[PDB]
Amino acid sequence: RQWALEDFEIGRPLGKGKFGNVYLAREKQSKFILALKVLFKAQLEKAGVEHQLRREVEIQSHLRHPNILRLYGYFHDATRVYLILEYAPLGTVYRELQKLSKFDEQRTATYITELANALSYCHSKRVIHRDIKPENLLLGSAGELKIADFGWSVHAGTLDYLPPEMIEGRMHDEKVDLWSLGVLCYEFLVGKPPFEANTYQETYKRISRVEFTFPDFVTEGARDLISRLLKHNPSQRPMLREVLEHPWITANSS
Ligand SMILES: Cc1nn(C)cc1-c1nc2ncc(Cl)c(-c3cnn(Cc4cccc(C(=O)N(C)C)c4)c3)c2[nH]1
Repeated sequence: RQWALEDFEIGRPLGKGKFGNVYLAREKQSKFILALKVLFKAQLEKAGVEHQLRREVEIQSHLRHPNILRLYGYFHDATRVYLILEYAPLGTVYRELQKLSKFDEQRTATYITELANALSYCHSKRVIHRDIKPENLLLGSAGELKIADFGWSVHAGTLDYLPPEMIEGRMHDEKVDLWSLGVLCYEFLVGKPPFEANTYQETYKRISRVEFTFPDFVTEGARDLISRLLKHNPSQRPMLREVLEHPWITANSS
């Protein structure tokens, strides 16, 4: 059922990027609180990523999971294109990560579990999120994890979370999310991605050679899970099912 900008009351700016802007909004007749992401058609055409917005809508609208930010629908003004998303009251994991510096093993493995379930769901529907970052992770009213962005998501730039196979241009499958999950787990425990550098060029070879080191405070149980996930060879990477069954995850999930 088609919408309009006159059906909403726009509020606080939730986040701000170059693509567009995200605001808090409320539907006038139902008083429903939702996030209203605004996209401008002029840099949507200039970047020629009409596919992704079409794929973000097409994929995220039918995907339905407690750990996936729901897409309610969309519409477009004469000028810009407006997206109607679920509102996540407790904000991003990103800022939650820069305020706490790092996460403890319980909060970490809990996030990994919530992500695995959401990924085990997505994968069994032949969907690859590929772009798993903390900036795409939001928090629900109970503090649960919610995957948000699908603006690079398909069926089978910024490098820090991208696997060797993807950055070198090779054909990539649903195993690229297993790499991202490992990179994410690491960053949750340390506060910084395993392969971060000061240059795109250096980072590229950190990923390709798989060169990461553990600080001393990282437990052996975690070092094992991350090492299994960050294997250069996509076939050596565990299934999401054995990740859930991992001793460290099990002894430290909620
Ligand atoms: C933030 C925030 N604080 N509080 C109390 C609630 C929110 C919040 N609820 C949200 N619900 C849905 C969405 Cl799509 C968003 C949202 C908007 N931009 N973004 C992307 C983004 C990426 C990187 C940084 C930021 C940002 O502005 N901060 C402050 C972390 C944002 C996500 C949501 N953001």
